[PDB]
Amino acid sequence: VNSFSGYLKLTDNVYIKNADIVEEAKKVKPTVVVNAANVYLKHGGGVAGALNKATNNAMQVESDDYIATNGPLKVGGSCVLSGHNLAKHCLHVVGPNVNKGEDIQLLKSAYENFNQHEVLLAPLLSAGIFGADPIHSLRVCVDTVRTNVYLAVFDKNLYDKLVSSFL
Repeated sequence: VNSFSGYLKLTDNVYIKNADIVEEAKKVKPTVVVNAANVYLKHGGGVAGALNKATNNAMQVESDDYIATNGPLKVGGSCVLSGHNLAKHCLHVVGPNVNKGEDIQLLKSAYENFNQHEVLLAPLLSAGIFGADPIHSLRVCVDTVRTNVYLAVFDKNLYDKLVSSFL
């Protein structure tokens, strides 16, 4: 049993809800929240900008020190950092950004990072300002992630479309 409430069950392991991932993290304090990161961990906008704002910029401070030490992530890669006031840990995952011309096949590699964590609160990778089709992102998620993933979809319209169209 876990703390996640109000989710629709899509599969054995994948759950979805219309929710603001920031407000959901603040309520649940999950072990892992996933950030929709870029390779530079520059948390300017989208999910990353919202998560970072909710930490009062402490996520960005920690991320800048990580990059200074380790250099940029790979597209499809991840790192584990603090979850600050939102979660125990934040898994920063880099999905391909279609608005930069990155290979959408890298979306499966991105979701494979989730399999290193038994339970996660996450957004749909490469959705929103990363430019991918969220219906495709949900299909890759279901077909790739084997651990228990609770997906937060900010937009009610999109949430209803993802559910209605789910095979």
